[PDB]
Amino acid sequence: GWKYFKGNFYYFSLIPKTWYSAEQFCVSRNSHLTSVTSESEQEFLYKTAGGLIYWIGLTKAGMEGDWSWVDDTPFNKVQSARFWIPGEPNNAGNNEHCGNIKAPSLQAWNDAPCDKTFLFICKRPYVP
Ligand SMILES: CO[C@H]1O[C@H](CO)[C@@H](O)[C@H](O)[C@H]1NC(C)=O
Ligand SMILES: [Ca+2]
Repeated sequence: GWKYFKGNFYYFSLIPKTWYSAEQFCVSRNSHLTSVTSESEQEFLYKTAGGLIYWIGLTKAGMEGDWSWVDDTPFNKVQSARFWIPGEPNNAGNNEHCGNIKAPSLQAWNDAPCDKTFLFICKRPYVP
């Protein structure tokens, strides 16, 4: 059921999980919760999500609580500013340390509690 886009395969889950149980599921399938590194990848993802919320690989790291990607893609704060929903990350209830795709827009991301269950998206490299 994996979808192909620019050198990577993507799995849009049918069952919801917490952010970490989701990441574990991806890791069991030789993948990670997806990073997003271009406007065209953001577009591919939110369009495919069809208006439902999906965990992606956004999570906090370091003392300062900077956002990071679980697949170890360096997080580019400047290049990613345009990808959040206006007002996000707002850190609601001071407990929103993971990120999902929420709005069908280039401005798509929301921070939500890691322990909430959502559908999720895995990303796996194609290696010829
Ligand atoms: C009202 O709470 C929700 O909406 C806000 C934005 O208004 C979001 O910032 C907030 O993360 C989200 N909460 C959950 C649980 O997803
Ligand atoms: Ca939020």
